[PDB]
Amino acid sequence: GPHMATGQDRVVALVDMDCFFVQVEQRQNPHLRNKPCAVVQYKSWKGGGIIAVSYEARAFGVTRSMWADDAKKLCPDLLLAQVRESRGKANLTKYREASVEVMEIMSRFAVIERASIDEAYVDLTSAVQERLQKLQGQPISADLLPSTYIEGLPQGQKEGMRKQGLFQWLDSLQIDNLTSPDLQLTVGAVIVEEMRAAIERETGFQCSAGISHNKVLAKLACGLNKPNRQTLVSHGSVPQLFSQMPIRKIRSLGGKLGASVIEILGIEYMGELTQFTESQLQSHFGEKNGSWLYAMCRGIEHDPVKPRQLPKTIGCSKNFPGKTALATREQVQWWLLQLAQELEERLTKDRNDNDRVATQLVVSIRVQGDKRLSSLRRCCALTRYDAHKMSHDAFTVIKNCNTSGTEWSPPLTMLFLCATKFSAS
DNA sequence: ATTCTGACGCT
Ligand SMILES: Nc1nc2c(ncn2[C@H]2C[C@H](O)[C@@H](COP(=O)(O)NP(=O)(O)OP(=O)(O)O)O2)c(=O)[nH]1
Ligand SMILES: [Mg+2]
Ligand SMILES: [Mg+2]
Repeated sequence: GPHMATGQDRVVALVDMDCFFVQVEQRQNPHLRNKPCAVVQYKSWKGGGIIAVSYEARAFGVTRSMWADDAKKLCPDLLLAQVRESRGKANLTKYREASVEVMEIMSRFAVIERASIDEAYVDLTSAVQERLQKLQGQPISADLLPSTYIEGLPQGQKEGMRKQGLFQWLDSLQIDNLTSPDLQLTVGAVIVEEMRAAIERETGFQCSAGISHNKVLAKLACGLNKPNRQTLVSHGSVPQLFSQMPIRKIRSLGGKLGASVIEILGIEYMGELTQFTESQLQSHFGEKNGSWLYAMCRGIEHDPVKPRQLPKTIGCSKNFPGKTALATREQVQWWLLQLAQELEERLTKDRNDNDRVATQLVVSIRVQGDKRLSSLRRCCALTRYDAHKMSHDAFTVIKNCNTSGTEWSPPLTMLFLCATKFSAS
């Protein structure tokens, strides 16, 4: 009753760019705009692996993790843009720099947690208060929410339903109560519209947004109405929302843990978790997960918006599947050098931009036939931004995996250098 | 033979 907290204290938004790499390519090459198009890596093996698909191409069934040669079978007019290759590997620089454009705009409005290359979380709690005070009891007009969906509304053409649902919501709002959580989400949603307009005016990129009370619901909400739309998931929309929402759709339940929840408990949808006591959930899934499941299926999550705009690591990786696996000493050195040279270029730029230095170098490898994704992971000290030292140090730290009696055995199916443990500079 | 990352938990 009066003492059960409900997790309505914060306003949090999740903003995610629509088909991000495709839009980066469509801004640069106007011929790709408004066409079925995808972004690939490499081109020789089945036309390249697709990692970004425009919404026009998706109408034909083109998805991520698909080979371009297969996508062409579904979509014969599909236009492909290729990630830049450097030193024999894919080079994601253009998208990381495009991401920085976006993150810097978002950060003018509020503190953001960079959650991926194309998405950040936003804590709007303070911005909403400041804004609620400025409005001075003034009602909120649908004109301020031109692209907002209210989840679960209307109740009782797509743009027609959106406006109906928005009118119903706005009509019910108690505008004189500066502490009502629904009012705060609505105001949060006004700011997100502003944030999304500034991103498009200043980058040309379009995006979607989720507006709710915590990071997990904002993320879920963000996908309900992509593309170029934002969605407000209110505390009261949760029971209906979760009653048919598959467990796997919730961030962090998409894998094994969500599968064990499904299998142990004999359930399918998020809302079914509410029938289990916290202790029961803790008993099956641990004290942390259990507490987090007991609260999450009621729409409650306390994970904070971390004030972190920059990555914590900087990493370079290349897979070597199949017969291309590295089998010689010279080969493993040349690719450590290729990896280290990109890492160095990235690091020197990070130091100059962000006033910091990485202090630890992590080397990860895979050998052929090793079931695991990493056959080994070892760290050494990262004392100089010198590619030749880093690659040499990576070799020193993995050379005892070779079993050869100049040859390399087992052949390596993955090299991976990561710079970590940043310190101010 | 999607590949290339990046966060964060567990022990
Ligand atoms: N190298 C690599 N890049 C990837 C991979 N997956 C995605 N990317 C790249 C390409 C993606 O643009 C971006 C991740 O953004 P998302 O939210 O996952 N997808 P998007 O923005 O395309 O579509 P929408 O958000 O509208 O659903 O990173 C991958 O496995 N590998
Ligand atoms: Mg995206
Ligand atoms: Mg994303």
